[PDB]
Amino acid sequence: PQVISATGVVKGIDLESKKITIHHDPIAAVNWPEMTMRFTITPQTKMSEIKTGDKVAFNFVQQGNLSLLQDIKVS
Ligand SMILES: [Ag+]
Repeated sequence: PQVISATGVVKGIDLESKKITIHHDPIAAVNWPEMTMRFTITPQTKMSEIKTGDKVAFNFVQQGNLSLLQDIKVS
């Protein structure tokens, strides 16, 4: 779209199911308060090495009921 930047903390990562759970700060761009959400990852998501408990900066777009990561790095 409509790429949306957020920050948060990694709560869980699963490269098998292709999900990363992030506790993120509010996102006024889409009227989300503080929440823990599953973000979808693809072979195309630009990744740095991130671990559970890491503080992260990330970009994502929305399409379907999926929130799809375009990249993610450690903050
Ligand atoms: Ag959310």
